[PDB]
Amino acid sequence: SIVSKTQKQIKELQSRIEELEEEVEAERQARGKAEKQRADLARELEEL
Amino acid sequence: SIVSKTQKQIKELQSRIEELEEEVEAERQARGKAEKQRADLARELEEL
Repeated sequence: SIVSKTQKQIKELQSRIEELEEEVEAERQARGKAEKQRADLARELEEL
Repeated sequence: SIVSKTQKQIKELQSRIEELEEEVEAERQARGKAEKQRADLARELEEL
C-alpha cells in the first residue's frame, strides 16, 4: 500500500514537470515579444 | 527494494522540479521588468 500511493505521486510530479515545461517555452516567447517590443520603441526614440 | 528506489526517485526527480520553477520565476521578473521598462520609456517619449 506504500507502493501504490506514492506511485500516484510520481505520476503527478512527473506530470507537473511536463506541464511546467509548457510555460518555459511560452514565457520565453513573452521575453521574445517583450524585448522586441521595446527595441522598435527604443529605435523611434533615437531617430527622434 | 523497489519502494526504496522510488524513494530515491521521488527526491531526485524533485531535484529537477526545483530547478524548473527557479527558471519560471526568472522569466516572470524578466517579463515583469520589461513591461515596466517600456512603460517608463512611454512617459518621456511624449516629453521629448
